[PDB]
Amino acid sequence: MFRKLAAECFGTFWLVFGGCGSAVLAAGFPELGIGFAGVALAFGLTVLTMAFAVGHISGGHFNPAVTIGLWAGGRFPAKEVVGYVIAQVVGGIVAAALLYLIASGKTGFDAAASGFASNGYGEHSPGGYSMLSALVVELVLSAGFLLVIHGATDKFAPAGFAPIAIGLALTLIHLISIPVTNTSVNPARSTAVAIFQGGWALEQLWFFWVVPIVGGIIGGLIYRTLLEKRD
Repeated sequence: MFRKLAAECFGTFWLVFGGCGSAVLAAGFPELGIGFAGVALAFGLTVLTMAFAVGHISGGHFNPAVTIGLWAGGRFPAKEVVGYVIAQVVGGIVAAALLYLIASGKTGFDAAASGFASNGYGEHSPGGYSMLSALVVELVLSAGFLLVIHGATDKFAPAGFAPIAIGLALTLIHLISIPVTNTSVNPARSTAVAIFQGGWALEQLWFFWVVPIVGGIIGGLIYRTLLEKRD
């Protein structure tokens, strides 16, 4: 209840701080760009640690798409919905504020000002990350979270395996998804960037973001319907 809500909120702040810091840091990577590899290694470890730690501390799904899936299944906790909305809104501004602080002349200038969209190569990454490729990847990322959570929510969470399984896969996905398109990490981070970088011209991308979350809902929706069918 209150404890669970507080645990998720606390974890969100920590996750956002680490995500924003790593994101802004990557944007202003050192001239040598050597520290880039060191940061990536630390990020992966942190993600895994947070998943296991944040999991036992909250064990929350921590995802807007997941919350929606439950709603369709006839489950929509008021605390979860309220926390999700607040977390996203607050998390978005909080991340933007932190990023701006660094951009205040310190390495990690805003992508919009640099016109890097994020890090130079994004949804336009010729590495085969075009719209078609991005569409499949976006669905996989959203579906992956729902798939793991959906399953981990069925006597599939022995104790740490659930968070660890996703954590390990999450790091691997980010490791490749990063150099490919420099994917952020979650909707919260994306929202903060969209708030500022999501300029009308760039706002159009908002639709591209909707698909990812929507795609995940469709996958979870089918799973919920099937389960309800068996009853």
